[PDB]
Amino acid sequence: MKIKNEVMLITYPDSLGSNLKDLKYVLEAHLKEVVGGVHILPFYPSSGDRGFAPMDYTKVDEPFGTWEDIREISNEFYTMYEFMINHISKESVYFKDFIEKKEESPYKDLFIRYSDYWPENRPTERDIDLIYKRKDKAPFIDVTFKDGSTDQVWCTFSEEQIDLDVRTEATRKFVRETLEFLAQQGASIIRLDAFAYAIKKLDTNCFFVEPEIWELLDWCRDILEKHEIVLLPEIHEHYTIQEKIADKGYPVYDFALPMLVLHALYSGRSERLAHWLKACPRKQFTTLDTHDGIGVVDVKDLLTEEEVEFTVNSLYEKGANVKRVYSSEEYNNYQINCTYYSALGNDDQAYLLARAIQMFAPGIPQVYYVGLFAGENDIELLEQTKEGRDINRHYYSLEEIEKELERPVVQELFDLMKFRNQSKAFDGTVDVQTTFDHLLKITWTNGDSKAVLEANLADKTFKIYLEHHHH
Repeated sequence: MKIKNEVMLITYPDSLGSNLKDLKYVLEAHLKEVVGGVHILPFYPSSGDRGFAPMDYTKVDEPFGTWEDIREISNEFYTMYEFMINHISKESVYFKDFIEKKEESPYKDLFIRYSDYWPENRPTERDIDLIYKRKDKAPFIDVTFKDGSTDQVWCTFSEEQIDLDVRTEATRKFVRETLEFLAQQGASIIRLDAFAYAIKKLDTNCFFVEPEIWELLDWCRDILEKHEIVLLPEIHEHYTIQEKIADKGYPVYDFALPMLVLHALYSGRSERLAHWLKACPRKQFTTLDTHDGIGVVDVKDLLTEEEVEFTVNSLYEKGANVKRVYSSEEYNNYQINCTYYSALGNDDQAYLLARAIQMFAPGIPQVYYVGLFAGENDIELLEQTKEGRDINRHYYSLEEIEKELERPVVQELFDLMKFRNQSKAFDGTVDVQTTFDHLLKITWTNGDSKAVLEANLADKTFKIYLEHHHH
């Protein structure tokens, strides 16, 4: 199914019932009106980071179901699957073949060896300090080959995740074939996880390295264009990097909206949110919640330092069942572990207003499954796992879902989503206005049709208006 200008669900393969068969039942039985698309988070066999250390793209991890189950969901909903362009599991056949056969491995060129990458008398202390690091150490792990020789391989994230070398014909063949395989399982979008990390180059920070990153993105886009599949480069960065990707014609994520909407609702102010809604790229995937925590670095310069501090303290002070310790190292964590609904104090009025803003914001709205069901902080699972992120990764039963559908806030959110999916106005052009300091008007116009949101951020009341003029 081709991408449409309709809400996309974000879910785990096993978070809505048990597996992909349950996911398909929940979509067809409850969600046909309210989502046109589904982002299934990585469902390949993985050796860590719940899907983000994949071993093999050519199979569905057996507990979730099969590729056939994914294909049936693709027939009714436009689908987004993940490709990890930056790295693959140490538990992959590809890496295990490299450790065994070394120079005789057909997969040796998929990985970046320290001995091969650094010229003589390098790296210097400066070389290592220049690298944008996500941990305290240089981004390398030791390996021992079968033949007893030793080296280091580039490793950006966890020791489960070995970086691919996108400079080599071997990596290009792996990526090309995987993108072709994913194209053939019905994807309308491919999300490129951590794509900004994929370029390693001497005398650079190895982060969003120009011009090579444009070569890499265009090369992938070229492979998918022939199937009318969209490439979605995923980055959590300053909004100027989103603007630069959008300039090269790609869709981007709006990871700024979540904190801009929290700040607007806590402060009762429309100014910062109206600025972003006017200036943001028109081709984007908007978010309040994702599978991850609420991102604060993403809203840098779109709120002042004091506005960010006020918003983070409002979340902890007004949030429903949220503690500072849940986003500390005690729970394995700048991102805040909190459901969006619990971030607004489980306030139905403020939450619906947040979702109405999201529906009217430039882009395709993405609705994380926990937010779909106005999910509150899962303290039970958080304590069971000690994963801070789990506060916002509740596992719903089919029975639990049937009960969530009876909440007025959930029924009201479904009506909002159906309206955003059905109303021609959203396929037109958008006009943003503010009156005084607390009011926000968003008008979509498409020919004889106009859709309007009038929101008072101070009293959290709002009006939705649709008209068809026939003259």
